[PDB]
Amino acid sequence: MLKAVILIGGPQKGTRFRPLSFEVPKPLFPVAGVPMIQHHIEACAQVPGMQEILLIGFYQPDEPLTQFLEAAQQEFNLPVRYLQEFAPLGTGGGLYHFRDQILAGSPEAFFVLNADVCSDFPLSAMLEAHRRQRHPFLLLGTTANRTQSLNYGCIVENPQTHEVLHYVEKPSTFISDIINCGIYLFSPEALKPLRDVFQRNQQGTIRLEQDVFSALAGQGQIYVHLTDGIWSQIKSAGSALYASRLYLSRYQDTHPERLAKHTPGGPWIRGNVYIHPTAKVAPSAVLGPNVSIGKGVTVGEGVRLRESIVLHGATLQEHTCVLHSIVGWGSTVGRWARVEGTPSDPNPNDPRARMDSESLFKDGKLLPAITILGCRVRIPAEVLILNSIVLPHKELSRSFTNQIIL
Amino acid sequence: MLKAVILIGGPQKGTRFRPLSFEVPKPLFPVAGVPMIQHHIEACAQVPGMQEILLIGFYQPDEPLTQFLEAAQQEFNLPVRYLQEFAPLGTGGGLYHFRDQILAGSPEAFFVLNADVCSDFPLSAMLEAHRRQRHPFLLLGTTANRTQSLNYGCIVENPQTHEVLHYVEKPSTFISDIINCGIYLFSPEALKPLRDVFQRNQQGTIRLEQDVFSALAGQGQIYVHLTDGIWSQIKSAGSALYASRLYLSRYQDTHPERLAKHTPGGPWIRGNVYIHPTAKVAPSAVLGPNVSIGKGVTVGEGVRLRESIVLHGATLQEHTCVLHSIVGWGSTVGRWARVEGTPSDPNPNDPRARMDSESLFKDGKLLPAITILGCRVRIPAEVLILNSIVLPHKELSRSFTNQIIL
Amino acid sequence: MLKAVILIGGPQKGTRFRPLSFEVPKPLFPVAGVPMIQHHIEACAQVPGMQEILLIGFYQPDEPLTQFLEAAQQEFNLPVRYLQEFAPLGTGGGLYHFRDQILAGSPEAFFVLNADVCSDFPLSAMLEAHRRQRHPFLLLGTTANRTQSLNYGCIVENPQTHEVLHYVEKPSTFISDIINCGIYLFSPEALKPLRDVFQRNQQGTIRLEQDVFSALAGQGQIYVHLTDGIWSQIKSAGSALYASRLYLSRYQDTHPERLAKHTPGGPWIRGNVYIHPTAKVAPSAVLGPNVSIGKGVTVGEGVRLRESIVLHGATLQEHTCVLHSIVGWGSTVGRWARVEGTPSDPNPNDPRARMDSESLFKDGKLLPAITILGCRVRIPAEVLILNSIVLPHKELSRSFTNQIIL
Amino acid sequence: MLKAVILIGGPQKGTRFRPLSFEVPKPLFPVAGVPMIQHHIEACAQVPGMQEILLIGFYQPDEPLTQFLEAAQQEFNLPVRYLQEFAPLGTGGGLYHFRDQILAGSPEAFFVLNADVCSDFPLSAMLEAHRRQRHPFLLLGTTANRTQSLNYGCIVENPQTHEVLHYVEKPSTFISDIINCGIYLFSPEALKPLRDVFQRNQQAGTIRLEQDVFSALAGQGQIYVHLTDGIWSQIKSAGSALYASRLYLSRYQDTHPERLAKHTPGGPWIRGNVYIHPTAKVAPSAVLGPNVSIGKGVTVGEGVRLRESIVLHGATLQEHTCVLHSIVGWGSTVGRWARVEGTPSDPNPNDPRARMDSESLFKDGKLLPAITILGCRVRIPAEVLILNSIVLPHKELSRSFTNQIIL
Ligand SMILES: Nc1nc2c(ncn2[C@@H]2O[C@H](COP(=O)(O)OP(=O)(O)O[C@H]3O[C@H](CO)[C@@H](O)[C@H](O)[C@@H]3O)[C@@H](O)[C@H]2O)c(=O)[nH]1
Ligand SMILES: Nc1nc2c(ncn2[C@@H]2O[C@H](COP(=O)(O)OP(=O)(O)O[C@H]3O[C@H](CO)[C@@H](O)[C@H](O)[C@@H]3O)[C@@H](O)[C@H]2O)c(=O)[nH]1
Ligand SMILES: Nc1nc2c(ncn2[C@@H]2O[C@H](COP(=O)(O)OP(=O)(O)O[C@H]3O[C@H](CO)[C@@H](O)[C@H](O)[C@@H]3O)[C@@H](O)[C@H]2O)c(=O)[nH]1
Ligand SMILES: Nc1nc2c(ncn2[C@@H]2O[C@H](COP(=O)(O)OP(=O)(O)O[C@H]3O[C@H](CO)[C@@H](O)[C@H](O)[C@@H]3O)[C@@H](O)[C@H]2O)c(=O)[nH]1
Repeated sequence: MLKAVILIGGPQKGTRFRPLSFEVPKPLFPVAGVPMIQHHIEACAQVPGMQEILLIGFYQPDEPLTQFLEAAQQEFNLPVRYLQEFAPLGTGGGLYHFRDQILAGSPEAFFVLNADVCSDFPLSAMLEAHRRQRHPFLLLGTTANRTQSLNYGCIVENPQTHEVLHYVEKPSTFISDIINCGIYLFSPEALKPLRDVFQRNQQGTIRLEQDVFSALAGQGQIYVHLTDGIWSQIKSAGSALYASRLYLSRYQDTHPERLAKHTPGGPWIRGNVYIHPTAKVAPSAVLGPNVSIGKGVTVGEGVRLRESIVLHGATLQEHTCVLHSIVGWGSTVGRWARVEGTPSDPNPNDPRARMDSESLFKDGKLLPAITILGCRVRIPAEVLILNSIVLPHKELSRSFTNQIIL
Repeated sequence: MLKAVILIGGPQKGTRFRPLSFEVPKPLFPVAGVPMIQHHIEACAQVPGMQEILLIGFYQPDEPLTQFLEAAQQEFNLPVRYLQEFAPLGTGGGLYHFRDQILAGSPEAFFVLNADVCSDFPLSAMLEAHRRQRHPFLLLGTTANRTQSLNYGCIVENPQTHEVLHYVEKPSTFISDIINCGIYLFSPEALKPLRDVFQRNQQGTIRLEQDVFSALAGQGQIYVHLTDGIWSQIKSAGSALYASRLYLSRYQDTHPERLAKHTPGGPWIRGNVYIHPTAKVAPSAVLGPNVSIGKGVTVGEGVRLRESIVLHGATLQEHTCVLHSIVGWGSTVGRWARVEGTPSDPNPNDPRARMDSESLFKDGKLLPAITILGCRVRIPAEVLILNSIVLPHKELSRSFTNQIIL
Repeated sequence: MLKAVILIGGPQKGTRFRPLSFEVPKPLFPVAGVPMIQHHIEACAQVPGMQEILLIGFYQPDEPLTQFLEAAQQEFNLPVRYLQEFAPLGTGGGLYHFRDQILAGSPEAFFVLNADVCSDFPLSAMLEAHRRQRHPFLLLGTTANRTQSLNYGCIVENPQTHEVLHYVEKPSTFISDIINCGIYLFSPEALKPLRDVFQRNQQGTIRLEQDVFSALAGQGQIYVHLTDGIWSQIKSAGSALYASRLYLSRYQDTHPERLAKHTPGGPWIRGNVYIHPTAKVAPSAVLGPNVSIGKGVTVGEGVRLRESIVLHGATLQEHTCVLHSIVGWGSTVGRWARVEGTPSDPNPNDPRARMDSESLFKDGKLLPAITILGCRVRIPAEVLILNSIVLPHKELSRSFTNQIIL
Repeated sequence: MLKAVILIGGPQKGTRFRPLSFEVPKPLFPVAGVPMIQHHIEACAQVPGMQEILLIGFYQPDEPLTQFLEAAQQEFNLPVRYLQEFAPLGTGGGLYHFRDQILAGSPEAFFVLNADVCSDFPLSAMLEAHRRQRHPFLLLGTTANRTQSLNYGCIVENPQTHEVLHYVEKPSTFISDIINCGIYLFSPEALKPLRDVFQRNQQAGTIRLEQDVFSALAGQGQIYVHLTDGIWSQIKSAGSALYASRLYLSRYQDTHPERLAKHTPGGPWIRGNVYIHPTAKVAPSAVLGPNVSIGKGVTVGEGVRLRESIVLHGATLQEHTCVLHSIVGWGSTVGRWARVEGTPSDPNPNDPRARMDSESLFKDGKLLPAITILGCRVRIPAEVLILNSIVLPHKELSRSFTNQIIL
């Protein structure tokens, strides 16, 4: 018997992902058609013997969250429950504070998953290593580029014994090539170190990486497990496009019916394209690679979309070109209007990619990134939105280039 | 009998050059301690025979606005009402649509005041000139620079009879130096030409400057009353701060009990400083020139505040320096933290410089201006915020420079 | 060219519709599957030459209302605008205040409807009756029971010239059999008497029935039109069920595809039943007469529904019996539960029908009426709810009988 | 060092026997001028060595609750924290789930309080009688009527050793003459039996305190009683809220003699015990009867009679109104010559120990006459009578209603 704990953030952790997030929490953002935590829930429900799934966060319950829970319970034939912390307790304080709800039923091991990561989720292979070793902490890790590894948690391991010799969290200088994926496997004895940290804080927030993983490393408690599958973290609004591309390329092996076929009677389609069944697409339109269409989306007659997410309720009139952009809920694009962005993804393996910054401006000028359109944005006809971020419920009158429209 | 009509805007029409407040309406933004239209309401209540005050604008009636109306009605002992347009009808369209509510009671004349101007309001002088000549339109006029005049509406007049011979609205070329100040006096005959404009629109929305003033100019219907006192327009954040400086310097002649005295036992005050009675300022704090403190603000030990505006409920901890910045309500600044902005101001060599306002991006580069902190923004300890706009409900963790922090 | 003005109420008028008015506004409550003003809009759009439909009411434009406007414009190919009053101006004060928007384009005539009536809407026949006489006010009137006529406004008419000699609004004692149907037809200078009332109020709210109709009665200005078609008014929660019965019986003449077919595969159907296409009904279920089913409704095995409205999102489990009840949005009825009401139709021809007081209690006992279940009300298994009103977001544990659950 | 735990409820678990507060949460409803739990917090401030106050309950945190928390924190010089359960965990499950936050700082004993009781709060006397024997559970208990004790939880006590031998929760038959107050004193080891109950459930983690812990440990030397004679009623419905406001206003003359309004011949006429907020503007022709509370910003007109009422903040009574036995919600307006009346059931006058029972809305399928509730922003027109009636919020009336619930 195993269960899974998905750490979703609160409303403050979603402020980095703020322009898109006003309408819905960051874990309920539709990445490649389905919500972000739904990939985690589905990959946990595909594991044999999963009894329950608990979501630990400090979001207040509203209709999006509980509607998602009521949908996912009947979809995956599993109880999906939401435990709410009273305060922001850190990454590990929420795991320790709900220890009775986690250990209820006495599970043999429980997974712990960050909500922001888009990954392969090879939970079965981690389970087959964990049944071989039966050790308190198992960490999914992956190799990253030497300049990109400084932003993630670095793990120095011994290659023969698969054990964390050392752990440094977001180091200033180079430590190791392997990074922490943010997916862990916990034994039931793994709540015994966390408890000690709680006692040390009184003589009630526990950060899992900086307190548990750093001190426990090298003493035989923490073991690594390396995957070579796809991994990325969704920390910003423009990283959701790259994670959606990763999921749409992953979709061939898992869900071949989700990607749209070419359909020579219907709209021309190149690359991997997800189209929702409710979405009305004109047959004159062509959809380039890595494109997701939401439910109830009307796409006009002659429209080009490439590397773009069109959220649900949005409306694209005819003759428009949308490259590298996220069109929010109910947003309207007038005819002959181009909405462009420049490609930029975390891409830890790659050296060219600009690494994580909360800044967004280099020296008083906006960095080239993914164009975001918030909720209910009315773009007029024959107008260009290039490299630009538009706040919700804003109608534009002329063409904006490289600006944030407040 | 006279009433006065204040043209408060709508939410879309504000389109702030720097957003002084993301969550409160622009006409309720506290300039020099009291809300922006409370200056208009008070200067209108000083005029003899003022029966009523109307506010025309298409804001939806949120409880802050109605609560302000509750306060102002019993403060000035005048009925203050809010008439909401059904749609954005333009500057003069809302006057014509609500002609039955303004004309009821048969006023002798009625004022029309823009909500965004910060002025002397010499309404009695305009009333004396209007009682002398009884002409239908009276316009306040001010003298401006040759470069700065292209932003306002220029007025060419006959200098002897003080009648407008030509009017032009934001011209591309230089026309005249006198600018319209957004303060007018309307005789009851003056709703008759507006009606004429409405019929030409059928062959809804009437722009008062472009359709009434710029068409009837020279035909003996529009007269300009020149004036001398302080005038600025509250378009952006920096112009709001400069208007607050103008009102704090004006307070010496009218409300000497509003400015904080020197008070050697309490906190140090240089220059003109408004401190609310409910705000508790530590006696080691020193508040520089042109500083407004709101209700419930707890300015800590050792704080320096220069050229700032602190909204209600913000807390500043020990040893913090706040220069040229607007602090949103409920915001927390940690100890040794510095919030700085750049005062664009007005030229010191120009004879009549009117302090222009620029919309956030010079030529595709973000320009340095007043630092805006949103509502409930937590600035952490020992950190620097420089030339930044911080969106609400965001807790920072590192120093930011020349950035819009989403 | 004709126009049509529908006086939807405000939030003050929907209070007599409280259980169902907490979630949606009153004019958007679905009567016989479609919203209450959709019947008005479709019967006005079937009239040839109709240009525009205006809705006058002091509701705030919430996203349900604006979403209905956007949907109705593209459904009926007719522009539907919503003109919002600044204050509650009565039945005719809003018609006078928006006179320029109503008379825009010089329409030949414009209908005036009340949003709460449920009727045949024979606007074509009223137009043909209008075009011969060409009089300012054309009133629709029907025959009613002498007991029931004291609740509606009464019209004493001349049989020879079809003219209102006498009008009494809500009479104490009996005056005439004919009652006002709440549908009017207005000629262009019929707004000229209305203006006179405004001037008489200056020594501006205009009640249309008491100030205009009762004053102009007998002066040759008001004319009657007599109808035999179906008519009811929806003033209360239980009146919407009777109006749904009348509209489902009217559907056979106009929209025979909306009624559900008997269906060998489908649930046994007697009488008039509307089922939405998205709704899912088990084959063992049986839906009796006058039953409307909303979208997304899951009806379990062996359910019996008779004279009930099941709004959208509601789930009824197995073997449940529901009679004379209104099931709220997302309200859940557990298995074997019986939700029963007693029929209290308004029915102005019927002599023993109730007076439609808003009292709901006779002498401390709740009168038998329709069983309203609020929005998101969960009913447990094997629990009877008889003649009750359940407020929204409630969860019950035991059987209630003749009670308001607060 | 002590701390105190106040078990405020949640929205659903109340099931208010008369729906007094349609949008203000039940702990924050003002009883005798200040909020209902503030009387707890004030009393918990007077105990020496009191560190913290924890409010455990499953209301979502929003503006009225957190505004009250900030105001009470800066007023009483105490840290007041709100701990929120994820689900309704019941009376003892709240104390078990948040046990790390309760035991932090190692308190020597902690008080547990029901939030709906209006009481004397004799916390220091309980503390002395606890320190003499040092036992895990100490229960405040009072004497009650023989037929009225079936609503409360009854306690069978040994008179010599002051120990419970049998606790029954809301019994049908008669059990004992002593009832549980809802004020408890817990040892640090008092969380040790609670854990046992949690383990017994594993062979939503919800522990009812009174039915599991107290009815299991009874007669084993764990639970002891403390008998008091001071004032006690439980604020379950609206009528008991008026009676609790009366008890607190009569008790105010010892603790807070400055809160009751004086007779003040220059100001309004006052008989009985009246609380008047400083912001409230009352004309001098108004005469305010006994047991009347006035919230902040209330403008009471000329000639207004107010008897046995509670007027929440921002209400407006125009001239010549008469308001008896009713609760006027916040922001609501009553026009001139309008009479708003109710009927107070009270306690039996003959019975020697009679407490107010909070009857439900319906006696026998019919509405029983009780206190008149006006919701918030209710506009009562001029010259109209509301009698024994409940008006839902944001309603405008035009005629006189009697014995009705107006939706
Ligand atoms: N319950 C709870 N959950 C939280 C909290 N704070 C964050 N979470 C969730 O915890 C996960 C990570 O939290 P972060 O603090 O934002 O860490 P990070 O900057 O994203 O980096 C972590 O994950 C990376 C991979 O995504 C790792 O590479 C890195 O080492 C570290 O583990 C996210 O799902 C976040 O929503 C909290 O206070 N309480
Ligand atoms: N009711 C209503 N009011 C409006 C609307 N649009 C603007 N207002 C209000 O009308 C005032 C001026 O509107 P603008 O159209 O933005 O004028 P401007 O660019 O600011 O310049 C005007 O004022 C200057 C001084 O402030 C003048 O110098 C200039 O001539 C012009 O009149 C502002 O307070 C604005 O809030 C509207 O559609 N409806
Ligand atoms: N815009 C606006 N609409 C209003 C207002 N007040 C009422 N309405 C709308 O006006 C219509 C009737 O208003 P009532 O005042 O409640 O009249 P009534 O009790 O329904 O009786 C009227 O209608 C009956 C049939 O519906 C008639 O039988 C009767 O004669 C009378 O005309 C309803 O659609 C209501 O929503 C208002 O202040 N503003
Ligand atoms: N944290 C939390 N608190 C709760 C919960 N449910 C109720 N409370 C609070 O616990 C207190 C009592 O809970 P009840 O279950 O309603 O008990 P009761 O019917 O009022 O009777 C109790 O109190 C009486 C006197 O107040 C006692 O006579 C009786 O013995 C019993 O203890 C009230 O403050 C209630 O708000 C809950 O699920 N979680």
